[PDB]
Amino acid sequence: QSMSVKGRIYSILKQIGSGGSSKVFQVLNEKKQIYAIKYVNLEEADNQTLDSYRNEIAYLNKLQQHSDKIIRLYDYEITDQYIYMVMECGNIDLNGWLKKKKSIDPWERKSYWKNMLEAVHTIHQHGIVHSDLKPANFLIVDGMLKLIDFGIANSQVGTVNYMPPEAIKDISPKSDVWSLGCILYYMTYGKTPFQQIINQISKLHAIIDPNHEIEFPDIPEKDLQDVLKCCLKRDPKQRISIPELLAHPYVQIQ
Ligand SMILES: COc1cc(OC2CCN(C)CC2)ccc1Nc1ncc2c(n1)n(C1CCCC1)c(=O)n2C
Repeated sequence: QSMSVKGRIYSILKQIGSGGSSKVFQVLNEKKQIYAIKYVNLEEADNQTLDSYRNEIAYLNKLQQHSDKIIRLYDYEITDQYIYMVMECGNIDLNGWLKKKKSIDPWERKSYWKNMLEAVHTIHQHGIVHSDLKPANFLIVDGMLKLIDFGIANSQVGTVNYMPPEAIKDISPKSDVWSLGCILYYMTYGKTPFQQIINQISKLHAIIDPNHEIEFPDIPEKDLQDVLKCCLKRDPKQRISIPELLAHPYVQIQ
């Protein structure tokens, strides 16, 4: 098993993940360094899908310099047939890590929250709203959480547990605040705010219904409780912004 990206030879070790036209592999370069290669098959992609892919690459290549909480893209090879992307290899995705770990450390949680705010803050600064944030979008690379994608290109497929109420009616940087809040709620209470509701139509109804009060059990971290209360406001106008979350005592205290 082997492959070439811009003349540089990579030895395939394992297949990290799979998609529709996409395949992610854990590779090794000529200098025995470990990387992640994303392979995209364009042999079925239409011109709208191709441009969504070119856009996502350009943005990932641009926001590279702006924040270290954005996944490294070292090199890429684009042909009509295929896209090969030499990226940084992570240990695990946040979703996989949270599915494994029974108890999550409060210091780990703060660190992870901080990292998510910086990554999402950086994308917003360039006019990008992910609009679909889930823990699968975040990758752990040495205790550091990194944002995998920006939601531009067409791994927790079809999840409504992190969906904002405004998205269900149909979207601003505030939409990402609701999704991030759901991720933090999961790291706090062990489940997403609407995980108890199995029926998807009933679940969607609950997110958009203000008469359905979101539960906020008492925890030693009062700062943490306020963040969740501030993020999970159904009216985006009544919801806290990313620059404000970065100045919140939970992120800055101590
Ligand atoms: C080998 O290291 C990993 C293991 C891992 O856990 C997998 C969970 C599922 N099983 C079947 C295999 C291990 C998830 C991500 C990584 N690292 C990683 N490092 C870099 C990645 C990247 N993933 N991904 C996808 C996220 C989920 C699947 C692939 C990427 O798109 N890049 C750029």
